[PDB]
Amino acid sequence: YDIQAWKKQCEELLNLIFQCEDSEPFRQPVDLLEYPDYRDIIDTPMDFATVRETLEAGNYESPMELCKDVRLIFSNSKAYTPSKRSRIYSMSLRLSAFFEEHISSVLSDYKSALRFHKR
Ligand SMILES: CN1Cc2ccccc2NC1=O
Repeated sequence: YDIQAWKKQCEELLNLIFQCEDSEPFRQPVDLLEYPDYRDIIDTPMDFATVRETLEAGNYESPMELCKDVRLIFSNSKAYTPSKRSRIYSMSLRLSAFFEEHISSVLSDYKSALRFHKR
């Protein structure tokens, strides 16, 4: 029932994401010189370095807020892809499946801890 445990669990999951080859396109903000129409399509850019910096600054209150920003990385990739068969988008689908498999217990434990605090 530790209300604070989610933070270190999210730091460890971000470390695993950075080691995976499938994160390479998503580690830093999308390069606008490479993709000059990116901001005509994508209203709110997001990347894993931004997520980690937000966490380490103490600017997430819950793992739900971190989970919203990570899902935005994947939805932006889907909106920018010319094909569902693209390389970068296919890396995004494997990395999304890995993320969802590991964040499920972080969310469940946090929400259980809050309910116990309010019992
Ligand atoms: C082919 N692309 C290009 C791309 C650039 C930046 C972010 C996401 C994507 N998605 C794609 O599938």
